[PDB]
Formats: sequence, structure tokens, C-alpha cells
Amino acid sequence: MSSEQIEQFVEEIQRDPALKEQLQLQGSIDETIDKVIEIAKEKGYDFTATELKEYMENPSDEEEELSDSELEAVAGG
Repeated sequence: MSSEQIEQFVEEIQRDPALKEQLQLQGSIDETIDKVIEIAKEKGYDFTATELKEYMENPSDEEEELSDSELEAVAGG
């Protein structure tokens, strides 16, 4: 799977409120990655690189996390 195809998969999730809510239910980045793997699995997308944590491990926003706490928490949005 190409990086463009991966981006298309990401878009599908971003444009699906139901899947967004699922990602909001997840807390850590690892949990987020696990979820989108499940999404890819059900839909039939190649999540090899995702499983390897090469893609979809961080936001595209340039804004950096300013949180001081190093504890895990439920994702907002």
C-alpha cells in the first residue's frame, strides 16, 4: 500500500463520525493504532505499516502537546 492510499484510509476515518467516536474512546497512541488496525481489518485495508507503527501514530497538526503530565488519558476532540 502506498502512502497516498494510507492517506485515503485516514480520510475515510476522518469523514466517519462513528469511527471518530471509536478513536475518542481510545486513550493512548498505541490504543489509537490498535483501533485503526481493527478498522482496516474489518474494511479490508492493508495495515502492515500501521501495525509496524510507521503511519497513523501522530496528528498532522503542527501544534505540539503542551501537557506536563506523562500519564495516559482518554482522547478528546
